[PDB]
Amino acid sequence: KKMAQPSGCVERCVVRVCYGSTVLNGVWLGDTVTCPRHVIAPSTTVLIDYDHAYSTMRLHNFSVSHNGVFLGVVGVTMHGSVLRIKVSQSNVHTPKHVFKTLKPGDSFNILACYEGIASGVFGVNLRTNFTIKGSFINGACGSPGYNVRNDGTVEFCYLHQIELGSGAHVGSDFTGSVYGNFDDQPSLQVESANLMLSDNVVAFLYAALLNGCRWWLCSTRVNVDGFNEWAMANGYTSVSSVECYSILAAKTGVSVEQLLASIQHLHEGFGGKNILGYSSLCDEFTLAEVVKQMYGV
Amino acid sequence: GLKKMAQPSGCVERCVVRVCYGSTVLNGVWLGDTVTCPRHVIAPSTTVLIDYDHAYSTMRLHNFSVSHNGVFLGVVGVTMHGSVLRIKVSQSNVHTPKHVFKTLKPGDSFNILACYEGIASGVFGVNLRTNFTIKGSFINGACGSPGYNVRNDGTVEFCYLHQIELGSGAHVGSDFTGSVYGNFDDQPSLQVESANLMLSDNVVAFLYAALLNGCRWWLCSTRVNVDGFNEWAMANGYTSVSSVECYSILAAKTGVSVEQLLASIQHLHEGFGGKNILGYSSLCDEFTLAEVVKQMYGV
Ligand SMILES: COc1cccc2[nH]c(C(=O)N[C@@H](CC(C)C)C(=O)N[C@@H](C[C@@H]3CCNC3=O)C(=O)COP(=O)(O)O)cc12
Ligand SMILES: COc1cccc2[nH]c(C(=O)N[C@@H](CC(C)C)C(=O)N[C@@H](C[C@@H]3CCNC3=O)C(=O)COP(=O)(O)O)cc12
Repeated sequence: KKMAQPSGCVERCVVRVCYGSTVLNGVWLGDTVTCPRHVIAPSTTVLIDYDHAYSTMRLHNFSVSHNGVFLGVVGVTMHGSVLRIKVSQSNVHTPKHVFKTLKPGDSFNILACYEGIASGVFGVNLRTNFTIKGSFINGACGSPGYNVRNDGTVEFCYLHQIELGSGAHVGSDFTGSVYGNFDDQPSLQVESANLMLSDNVVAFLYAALLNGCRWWLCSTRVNVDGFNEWAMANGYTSVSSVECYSILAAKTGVSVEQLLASIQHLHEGFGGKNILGYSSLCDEFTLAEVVKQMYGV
Repeated sequence: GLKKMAQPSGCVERCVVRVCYGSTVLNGVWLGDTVTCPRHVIAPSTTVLIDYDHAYSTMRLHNFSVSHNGVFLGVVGVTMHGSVLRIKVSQSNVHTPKHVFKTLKPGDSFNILACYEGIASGVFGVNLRTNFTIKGSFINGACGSPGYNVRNDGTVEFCYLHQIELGSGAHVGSDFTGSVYGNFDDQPSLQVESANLMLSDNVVAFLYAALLNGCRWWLCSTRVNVDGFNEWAMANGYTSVSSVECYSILAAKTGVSVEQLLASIQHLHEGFGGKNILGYSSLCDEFTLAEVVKQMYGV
């Protein structure tokens, strides 16, 4: 089961940012509100010149609010695709936090927001083309993505920015870099084709083994350099490392190399059969996710 | 694009507590000066059918331990109501949200806050199936994890407390009155659920989603009426369709009637024959109408 980590710590950090007639979400940490620079753009169909929109900017055009309650804007700086809006009071519900840049294969959580209010929470994976499969409509921009580490530290890593012509979603980190360097402009960009995250598929077959599902298991083995060479030719990523699968291979007796071979055979399809109710290989769950949901670690 | 989501969990996170009796531990929900929790926590360690009326009579308050975020609460009294206990504590939860208690019906969607030792670790949306079970993810210690919904007015509906995992892996809970959904027992025995029925109302919503995303290779021009479909749905593992007109918002945007979609379900019954609908290779009943219209239009 795909899960999101709980969002209360992040809910208190989501504000409403208004510039003229355009509204989106921002993230209030200390006395800074970070939001997509789309909010200062003019209503036009052309490509936006953001340097010019920044220069002709009026601080009194801003309206930043938390649950119907208005914060005073002190200043605004521009960093890549985001704005840093300094305000006259710090957020007293600021959680202990860091900023981290996601890597393809990472999982995290979206808190989907509209006019500064959370409406929904779900776990996503950052894909190898640096997009996610989320759900957003108009207004969602600035919805944050986060992870909660074991110590309680929240990692802020995503601010929603665009939905591509394909439907895949794209945002930036809090430095202002867009993931995959997509343009926060109204132009059709076509993302490159998604690879299966071989690490997640391996986690899922181990999950299959712990659930007593073994009809698919190959007796034979293929090693890492062999698998990765085959991966580059078949819409799959390289496998990370065998040692980091230790806790799942200990509990199962089945080495990673055995599942790599099983991925080559089952690549051709199942033949009407299931594997945990799925009819194709599952890209969806990482190893950490598999491990926390069967063992609580 | 349909993504199974949970409603925000923050207001529920402040009501979760650790409830301990002797050495046994589970979770509960603290509202006002009451903590509700499964009565299993006062069971004795004995592999036979628990005598809950006797274990209640031998119960001793000082054996209870109830804490929020490590901060312990004093128990003042305990009463048993079906399969849950109501524990009175000597201070009120200041973060008690406006709330009611609702019993779910088959087909209802709601949200689980998966909890262990009084700390939330995960949140997800679920649908109550026709066999009064849910497909969730829980390990030992999760008992008492709450199920909830948030109404448009901001009222949290508390509706579920996790009790048991059946041999098949499906999950059963109780509501806050103490009733177990499906009249399952909260005993370490072997009970077997009935076969699950595909939720026809959600398959209709799902097929509407597919049309609004431009996936319509499956679409039937044939119409079958509600009566005809309900009769067919019996013999093939689907529920009846409740109504038609609640989809009118979608019928208008696609030009397709509900009767075409029910003919399409009979036509799509076996499988898709290689093709897919929104990447799904068989019919999908995860999303309700309300989910589809909200995620796609914000209503
Ligand atoms: C020719 O043009 C295109 C061609 C092909 C693909 C394209 N894609 C985009 C795009 O995505 N454009 C951003 C605006 C840019 C300037 C950042 C946007 O629309 N973001 C939404 C979130 C979206 C709303 C629907 N689902 C979401 O995820 C906001 O939330 C904020 O914009 P608004 O709130 O509507 O003002 C334009 C475009
Ligand atoms: C032994 O005969 C059986 C035969 C076949 C299937 C069976 N299933 C159950 C059952 O489910 N038993 C309840 C206890 C009582 C109410 C009977 C239980 O195990 N609940 C777990 C959650 C469960 C645990 C794993 N996944 C979950 O969802 C907690 O909530 C924490 O319980 P503990 O921490 O271990 O005290 C007994 C049984």
